[PDB]
Amino acid sequence: KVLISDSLDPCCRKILQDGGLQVVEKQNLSKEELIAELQDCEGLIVRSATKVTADVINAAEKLQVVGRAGTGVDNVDLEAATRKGILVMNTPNGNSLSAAELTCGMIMCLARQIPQATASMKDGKWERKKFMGTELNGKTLGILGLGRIGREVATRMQSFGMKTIGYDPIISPEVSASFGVQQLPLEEIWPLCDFITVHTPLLPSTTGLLNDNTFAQCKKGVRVVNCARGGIVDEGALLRALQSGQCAGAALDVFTEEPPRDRALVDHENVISCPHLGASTKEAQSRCGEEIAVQFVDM
Amino acid sequence: AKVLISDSLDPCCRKILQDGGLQVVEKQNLSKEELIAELQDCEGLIVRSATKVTADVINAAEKLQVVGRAGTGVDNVDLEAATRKGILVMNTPNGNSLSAAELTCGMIMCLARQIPQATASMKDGKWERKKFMGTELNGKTLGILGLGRIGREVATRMQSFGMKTIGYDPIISPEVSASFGVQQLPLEEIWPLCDFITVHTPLLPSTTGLLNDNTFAQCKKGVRVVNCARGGIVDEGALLRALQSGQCAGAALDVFTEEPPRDRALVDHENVISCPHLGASTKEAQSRCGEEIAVQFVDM
Ligand SMILES: NC(=O)c1ccc[n+]([C@@H]2O[C@H](COP(=O)([O-])OP(=O)(O)OC[C@H]3O[C@@H](n4cnc5c(N)ncnc54)[C@H](O)[C@@H]3O)[C@@H](O)[C@H]2O)c1
Ligand SMILES: NC(=O)c1ccc[n+]([C@@H]2O[C@H](COP(=O)([O-])OP(=O)(O)OC[C@H]3O[C@@H](n4cnc5c(N)ncnc54)[C@H](O)[C@@H]3O)[C@@H](O)[C@H]2O)c1
Repeated sequence: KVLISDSLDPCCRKILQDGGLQVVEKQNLSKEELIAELQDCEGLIVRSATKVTADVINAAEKLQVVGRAGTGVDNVDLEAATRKGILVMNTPNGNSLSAAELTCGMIMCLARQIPQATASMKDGKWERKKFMGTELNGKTLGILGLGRIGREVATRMQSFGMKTIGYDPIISPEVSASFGVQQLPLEEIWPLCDFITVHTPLLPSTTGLLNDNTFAQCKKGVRVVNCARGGIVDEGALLRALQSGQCAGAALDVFTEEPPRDRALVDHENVISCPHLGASTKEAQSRCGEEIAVQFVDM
Repeated sequence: AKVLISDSLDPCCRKILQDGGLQVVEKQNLSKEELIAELQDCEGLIVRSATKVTADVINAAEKLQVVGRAGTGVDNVDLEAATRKGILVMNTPNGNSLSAAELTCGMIMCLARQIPQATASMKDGKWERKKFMGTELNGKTLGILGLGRIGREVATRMQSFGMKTIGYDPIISPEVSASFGVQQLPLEEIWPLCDFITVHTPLLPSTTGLLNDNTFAQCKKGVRVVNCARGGIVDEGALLRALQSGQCAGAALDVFTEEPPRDRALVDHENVISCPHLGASTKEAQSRCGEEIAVQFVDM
């Protein structure tokens, strides 16, 4: 028995039922209502609106698995789940293309300053000289993290003629070569790159992966994209690089603190940003419905 | 041997001219008055967009034989007045194509994810997630009108995103277009299929208002439109009315029937993103156009 408590694609319920599970769909429930529905349930599927708090988890006696049809666990008390022996699942594949597409958009925006040009036009200005940009053809793109999103960015930007190099400690040079990315050690990467984009998880080993030492090994006027997680690019180092001109531009979808209380990066003229929109598409939201229902049916 | 450069060009342009054995004067920004005086002893003028080579100027410039534009088209040159006085006109139809294609693709992505709007919101100190829901390009259909230099480069880039690419061009066979992945159909069958449409034609009487009230009404509700070609191909009044009703969900404009535009309604619309005619505005394209036009002059 599974409860679906948020508004999901009807393609989730079907698969569950084909797997041999009983389903109940229903949203916008109160705490009390939610706990009552769960009384006979070993499975719950949410997206963002349903708040799977310690209080709900502790009152739901038969529950063994909670699925979120998104990335992260923002609306789930992961710790209370673990005290109770409940497994928490996510959908590591459903968001990949939306995030890769944003990344590529960010790259193009940094080459040509579209978002600053738009702001200028809307202020009534006509600023030709100011927004002289860069042609991507023949430029080198460094891709750090060559998993699901990394390789999708690579084949897209190869169609603009960009040379794609990268680094990933787990993906073989043979696998990367099949999507046209030549692997090298980090220290050989930095000096080659006109653009660098990051697609790694956030771990102790990736916290400040770009920092003051790595920025000094980059080409003068490098442009940087972070559509992964806040913290992979050290934010103080990035502002220093933007102040000196070592970094000519940055695009940020994510921040160490969200919303970010320090505004100096966001306010810089050469920085473009979004409020963590990498998974913010109808299509990504729906693939996630399928992805999580299918894991539950395998379970 | 004397040639004036009257607009701001890549410094490779004069260099080469000088290597050819010509004297050069770079004096961008000049009144009708100042320009005619500079030309008095010149047989060559190279412009970009700001200098207006009018019938007036041409008729006062006694010793001129050749005018070069470091761009496409001849928008700031009176070609009928040059030809009457027997003057040949030069332009650079190749140097800019990839920069224009790249901007076009940037514009498509910006419209799908509202990147310029989201940046403005962030810089206004807000965190507005809910509000910036977007569209994934994969599996969407892109209409491409004009399948020459730029149209075909746009096609191959956007095919890498999984967009289905359809289009129309009166000169390119359906066999040729199919070899770069574009399926040619009559215009009337294109309009209803498209999630995005982008134009890449010259401005001609047949392309003036190629999108208009009648064609917008045959489009899918919520179509998104890009004009990185010339102002006027998309009828501006028809566009604003399509944005107002929701028939068009979004537009991106790099060019205007008047530049800079005095009517601000399109530019001010929340679902419109725009630039000040930046399609050729990259160091590399300006360097190539500079070279392209100087080389023609040295050959003369
Ligand atoms: N912006 C958004 O809203 C959004 C949406 C989806 C995913 N993401 C994020 O984007 C990132 C990438 O996701 P993915 O699905 O491609 O992940 P993945 O797990 O498929 O691949 C990640 C890769 O990162 C590599 N990596 C780890 N440490 C590294 C290092 N030190 N140097 C180089 N590479 C290293 C791993 O070897 C792995 O191959 C994640 O942080 C994810 O949370 C963000
Ligand atoms: N900065 C900028 O924004 C920028 C820069 C360069 C060029 N441009 C413009 O973009 C446009 C295309 O440039 P190009 O080099 O790609 O031109 P091109 O000559 O290589 O191609 C133009 C194509 O449009 C086609 N065409 C003609 N009539 C048509 C119709 N009625 N419907 C559909 N297609 C039609 C022609 O058959 C031709 O193949 C031009 O208007 C050019 O001036 C803009």
